Amino acid sequence: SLINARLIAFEDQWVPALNAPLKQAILADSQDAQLAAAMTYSVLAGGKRLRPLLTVATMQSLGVTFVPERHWRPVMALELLHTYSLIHDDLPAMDNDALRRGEPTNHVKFGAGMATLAGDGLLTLAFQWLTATDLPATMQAALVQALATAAGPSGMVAGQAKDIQSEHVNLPLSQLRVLHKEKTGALLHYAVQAGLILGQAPEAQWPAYLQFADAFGLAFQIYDDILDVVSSAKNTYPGKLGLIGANQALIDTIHSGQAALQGLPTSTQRDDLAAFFSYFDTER
Amino acid sequence: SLINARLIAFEDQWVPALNAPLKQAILADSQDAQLAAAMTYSVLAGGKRLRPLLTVATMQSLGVTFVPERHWRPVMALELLHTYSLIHDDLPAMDNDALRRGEPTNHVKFGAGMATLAGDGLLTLAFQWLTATDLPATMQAALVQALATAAGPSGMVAGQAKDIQSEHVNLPLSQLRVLHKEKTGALLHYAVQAGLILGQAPEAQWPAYLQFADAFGLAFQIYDDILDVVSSPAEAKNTYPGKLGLIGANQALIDTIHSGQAALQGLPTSTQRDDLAAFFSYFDTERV
Amino acid sequence: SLINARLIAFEDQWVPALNAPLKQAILADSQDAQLAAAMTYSVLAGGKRLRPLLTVATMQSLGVTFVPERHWRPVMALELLHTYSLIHDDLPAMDNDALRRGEPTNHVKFGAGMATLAGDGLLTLAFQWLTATDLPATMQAALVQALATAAGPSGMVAGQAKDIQSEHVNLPLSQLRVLHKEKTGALLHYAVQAGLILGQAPEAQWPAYLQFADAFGLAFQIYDDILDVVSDEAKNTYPGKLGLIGANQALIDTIHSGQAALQGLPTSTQRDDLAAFFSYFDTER
Amino acid sequence: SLINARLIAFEDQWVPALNAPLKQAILADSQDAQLAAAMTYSVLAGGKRLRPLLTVATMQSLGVTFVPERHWRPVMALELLHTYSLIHDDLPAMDNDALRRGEPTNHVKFGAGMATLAGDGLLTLAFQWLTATDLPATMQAALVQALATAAGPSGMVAGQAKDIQSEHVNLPLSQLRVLHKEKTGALLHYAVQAGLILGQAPEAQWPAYLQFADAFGLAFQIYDDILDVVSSDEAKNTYPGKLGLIGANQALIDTIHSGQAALQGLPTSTQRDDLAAFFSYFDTERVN
Repeated sequence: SLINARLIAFEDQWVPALNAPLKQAILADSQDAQLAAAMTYSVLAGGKRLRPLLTVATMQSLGVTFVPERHWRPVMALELLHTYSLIHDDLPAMDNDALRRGEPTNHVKFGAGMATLAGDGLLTLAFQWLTATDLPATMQAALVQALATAAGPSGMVAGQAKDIQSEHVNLPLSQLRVLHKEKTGALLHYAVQAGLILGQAPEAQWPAYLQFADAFGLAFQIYDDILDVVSSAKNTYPGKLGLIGANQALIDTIHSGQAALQGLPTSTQRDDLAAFFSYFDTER
Repeated sequence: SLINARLIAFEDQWVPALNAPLKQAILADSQDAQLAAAMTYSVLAGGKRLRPLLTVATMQSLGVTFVPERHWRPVMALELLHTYSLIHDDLPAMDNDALRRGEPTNHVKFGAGMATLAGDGLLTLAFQWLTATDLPATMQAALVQALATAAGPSGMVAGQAKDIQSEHVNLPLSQLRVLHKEKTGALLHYAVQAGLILGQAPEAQWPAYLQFADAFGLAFQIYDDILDVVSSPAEAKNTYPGKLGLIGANQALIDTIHSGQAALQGLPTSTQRDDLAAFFSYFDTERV
Repeated sequence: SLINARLIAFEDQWVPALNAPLKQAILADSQDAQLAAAMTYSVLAGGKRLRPLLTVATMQSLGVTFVPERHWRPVMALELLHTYSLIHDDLPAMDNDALRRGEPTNHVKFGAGMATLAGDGLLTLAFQWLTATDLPATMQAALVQALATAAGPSGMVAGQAKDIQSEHVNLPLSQLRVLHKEKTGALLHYAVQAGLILGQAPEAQWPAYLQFADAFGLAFQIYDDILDVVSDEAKNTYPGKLGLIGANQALIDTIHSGQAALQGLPTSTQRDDLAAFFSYFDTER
Repeated sequence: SLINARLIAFEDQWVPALNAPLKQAILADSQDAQLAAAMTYSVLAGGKRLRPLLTVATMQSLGVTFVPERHWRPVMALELLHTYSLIHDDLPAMDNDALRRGEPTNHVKFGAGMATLAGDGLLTLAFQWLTATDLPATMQAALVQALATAAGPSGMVAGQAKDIQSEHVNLPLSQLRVLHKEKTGALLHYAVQAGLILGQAPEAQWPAYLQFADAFGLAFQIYDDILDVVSSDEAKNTYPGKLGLIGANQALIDTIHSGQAALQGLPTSTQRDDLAAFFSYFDTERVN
């Protein structure tokens, strides 16, 4: 309740702040009207911004103030890349979804060709945004290297590739873990890592922050699997463990993430990031 | 063919050297066998490597030696990205091509889903490669900013978007110029720009090199347009011959080549700059 | 999972056999055609028969085989009563639902007047069915007393009354627990108790079976709450009071208490028979 | 006709004795305060208690003494059930009556939701009360079977269903008889039958007592119809609506005599004279 209140208050302040410059920035950085419209359509489709929120919360836990002119573009680059991944997932060549959050998918509204390009434009634009501001070049290059590693053919795209190939194969849990670590864990790992980079986290604290990020990313996926199964499915936690076992796995993972945060030296740090586990106390 | 002795020697030295590490590098940087197979299929499909060759020629022309462990990944990032653009161009959602250079396109071999992912993987890996070696961080960030600007929604992707929207439209030449400058011009501009970054070109030399690069990118497209009309494989309304006629298209090519050579003549003469100038000999102005 | 397969097999064998005589029996016991049609419509509306299945499982775990001529009407009396509750719940005067199971509710098809009467008819018929066969009268009277107590103004109806009174109120969890024990717990407690009566359970074993029944009924409600929330109303639910994580922790803890209760039974066959019912929560629905 | 002094004496003894424990018993057996308030309001609305009076009169006519701790709950279960039927009858879904005895109905007072539940509560509680005391289980089971058969979808509920179905239909008398026998006849039959069960009446006496019970149930309905017409659409579906007031009164007179004749099959006693006197509730000069 009180830890829940803290997260909801953080989202209430930051989500509108993060969203506000989006339409203007995407348009500024585009030279085709329709492409800008397609990219903006999907970015502004009411996402919770969990990933850049984790980055901001990490920065704040380290005592580093968010300066909009320096940090907004690099922090939101992650959200552009996350959006591109949804646009491509929905494509006729991929999941072939007509709706998402009860609203037409990008290719329904713009055609599959323009949708593919809108995803390509956002992926590319993410890297321009990482390197667009007055940040030390060391920080800029570290963010680029971390994001590309998370998002690329050893991370997110590898996860998506494994998902396509596993559509008709019941995977064992061990392989499903690797798939999830790539497909969804990597960007959540990066979201916290991006805060460590921008906030210049003391080296000794990196493992605790990243253990937390890994547990949170795992929890996120178990939770997503449970919601998907309950709302309506074999390559899912409930598919492998049953619904009770999947909830136990979610609870255990939450606890392991909370234990990781005890490794941090101050209670204010511990409390700052611990509030994110209350994300799983509500629904979507 | 007008390809001269300098260009062929440069190509003979560089193409095998640029190609040799590719398969192993893509495999090392991948965590899925099929994805890695799909990316590698399209990367190793006999591309002439024009863009990274230009970056190397630019570097040499600045007196800076190519060091594989420092420069190979960053120089070849551009080739990964160029490859992704061909993969996505060929998709059923885009140009729907079954063949490229008489061999099956990526989606034909791997399916449209895997092809889409292969392109996404290559585009992302290009940014990993730019930042993968022990170059100064200022230089790494400059490359990333330049490549993202050249390839994204103000550059290559904007060009492709305009291309989709122009399928059944007869564009005025003024508008075709903007489409070309985005679609093919931007990456060829970047190719030389990356050489200026890696070679730490003095600021006073940037205008001549980039005027050269812009003329080169334009000549590339006009020559491609001419080839589209004068040659048969192993509608054309939005091409230079479509707008100007074949003779007019060839005159535009010849003028553009000369403009590029004149730009380079603004820099001191050297054998390395002669090598860079010899890139114009790719364009046979006697086919028309 | 073998435990999951064991429950599914039980359901696959027993649900069609329990369902088969319903249409004819209700018609035989009615003297109005439209009433008979309204009552049968709701009873035949695809329920999983959880409550009579628990009665059958309980009685047979005690060594008493289900005999259709003796046991079918008294066992299915619980289902008629469960159906009445759904019908009245759906009424315009109550929740006002146009749909259930992706199908029109009784009042949409028959009108709110006939739907109210169909509920009244099913509640009354349940008591006729308890006493309609040749079971020993001691058993008949015990079933009646247990069912009336479970369903009445200290049981299910009291739970429904609390539910109406709590529409726009944030109940403390302690009051929600009472509401649940009444509205859904009591009939699930009865489902097992009816099995004890029909199965002539030794007195020493009543506490373990009824502790199981109480745990199962509580788990059932927490699970139903989770499903509802995941698929102002939401505040008076376990996820509303504890968060979704706390509600799932409570479901797991309650399952474990229920399994622990069963460990007090003297044979593995009894233990295993009833433990399979916790597999109900391992799947979605 | 005059009320018999026997009946006055009987009602004066028994009505307050039957009423006295009601409020405390309903409260004891409930676990929600408003529900308990809703049920008790309707039960204590001043009813004549005709049905449980008949049960007690039947019991005394068999030489069996009413003991409150053994008989009160089972006898009054019938009154609970009768009350539920009035509550549900007055509902918006049903007759939509806002008044009964010139004062608030349950739904007007508590809301249609809580009124519906108070009816459900009283119906269920009736079965708890039949089985709540130290009577032989054979006797308890027989009462439950008889009550549920009288009250359910072949009895009272079937009659209520036919009634709401007959709202704007001019029924023939032959069909009106069926509706009556279900809607009001069945509980009045059961009222005497419960006395036969509780009093362990020998089997040879059942026909005379149940013929009396059926005539009594019929006379009750004819008289209620007469009362409806003689003081202040639906008045169409009444005895005087079908037969006129004289014809209805002839039906009443003949039915009273039929019931008295039925009892005359049994040995004469003061207690049977008390039971027979129940017909003097019906004033055969009310039409005049």
